[PDB]
Amino acid sequence: GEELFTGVVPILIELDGHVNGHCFFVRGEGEGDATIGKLSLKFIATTGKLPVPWPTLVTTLVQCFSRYPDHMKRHDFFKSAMPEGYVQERTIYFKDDGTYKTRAEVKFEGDTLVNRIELKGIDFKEDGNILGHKLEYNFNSHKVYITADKQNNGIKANFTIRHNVEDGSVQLADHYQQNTPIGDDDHYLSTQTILSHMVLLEYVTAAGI
Ligand SMILES: [Cu+2]
Repeated sequence: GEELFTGVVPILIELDGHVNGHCFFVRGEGEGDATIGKLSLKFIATTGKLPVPWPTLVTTLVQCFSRYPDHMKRHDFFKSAMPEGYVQERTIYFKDDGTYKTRAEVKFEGDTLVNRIELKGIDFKEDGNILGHKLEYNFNSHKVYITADKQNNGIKANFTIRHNVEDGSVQLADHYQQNTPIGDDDHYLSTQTILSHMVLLEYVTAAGI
């Protein structure tokens, strides 16, 4: 489980998406430190111009790289599922706006960690905040309230994300998440993200006990 996360671990992220007739593929490459809670990644859209702003995809684009304190070692589901891996299912509602439905798989493939993702965008208003590209190239710090799930031997997590509209307004994005381990208590993750193709740096830790 945590045997594999001690030290630097390379990452490969793939994502296929369909949003209002526009399809796109995004590849991500980099590394991650779970002992520190770091994530340095460089995402590239292989279909040219993305029909959707990058910051909306950040949320869906690997929660086993989040830092764990030594008193929450026994609450890190993500690392325990490894190397067998878990499925990352999520639906995302943009208030007064369109919805994502996603499914993804996180596994170890060799010495590198691999995350392939499926994405489907529905009911998005054109010239909106999403299809109009009216969201700023930034991402704030959020709480990710994780809850245990004995019905599916896995994890659920609810949270909503404030995207910053260029008018000074705020676009909300509700997240319902489910995670199920392939094979065989209420805490939360505080995150922090900087947008700098697309480059990212993140620091995420576990708190609430
Ligand atoms: Cu499709």
